[PDB]
Amino acid sequence: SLGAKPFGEKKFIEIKGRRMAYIDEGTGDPILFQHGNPTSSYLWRNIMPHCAGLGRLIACDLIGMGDSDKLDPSGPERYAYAEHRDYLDALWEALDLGDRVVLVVHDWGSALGFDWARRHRERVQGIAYMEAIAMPIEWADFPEQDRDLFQAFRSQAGEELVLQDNVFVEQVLPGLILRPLSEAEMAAYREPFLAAGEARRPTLSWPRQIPIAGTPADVVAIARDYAGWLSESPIPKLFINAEPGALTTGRMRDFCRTWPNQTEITVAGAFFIQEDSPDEIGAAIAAFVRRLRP
Ligand SMILES: [K+]
Repeated sequence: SLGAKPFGEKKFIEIKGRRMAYIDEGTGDPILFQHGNPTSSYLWRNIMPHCAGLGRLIACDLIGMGDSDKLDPSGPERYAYAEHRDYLDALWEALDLGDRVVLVVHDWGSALGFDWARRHRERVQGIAYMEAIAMPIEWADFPEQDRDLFQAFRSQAGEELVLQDNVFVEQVLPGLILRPLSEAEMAAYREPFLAAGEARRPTLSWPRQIPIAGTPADVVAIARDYAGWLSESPIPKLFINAEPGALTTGRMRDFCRTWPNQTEITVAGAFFIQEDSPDEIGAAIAAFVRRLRP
């Protein structure tokens, strides 16, 4: 069902000197749900109940996001992919996940999770993904009506748009969900970013990390490495496809459709599809996990 209540209360672990927040419920092998930009563990609140009793249900808040600590001092060089990965790799190590891990990933959670899966492939039981950053892309892969905004985030204008106007929380997120979010849901998504200034830097650094036309070179190389690995890996995969979808003209989807040992389902939504079809997504993930854990 829908609803504004979080799935569980947050726990905290200290990572490299900062507190990271996460949800961890139940017993068994883990099902790891990883949000992206500009969301948090809250994104999964109506999906995780569908997996009750299938294992340990975990949803981490990326550093600087959700209820996780900010990285102070912050500025133009803070919250790159590589820094997020350092914090997330250490958090997932500290959670004692075992070697039968199911990943459920979305948006930048998929770039972090795909890379983690490549480096820890001997421990990964299955991968469910949606709105994946599956490979390096080009500006032509964005619908024409979206290009100006993402070019602006990656220009000097992005600082005013995000640090001052908070447009990723206030405009992009609700604009890429067909259902209008409630005031309570918007308050949950706004909370980590209430303060003008560097509190909002994670939501600007993320669009400045999308691997587009070869830039940034380090994320492009990371995505090339996990794209090649995923295209030949025998790990079970669940590709959740959205209709009508958003922010893509289809080339990445056609690449994902070449990946091995994969089941594809289609659900209704634009980009943050968890807010339009949580029951469809949750039921699909639960069926996938039940097949992996008979
Ligand atoms: K619910």
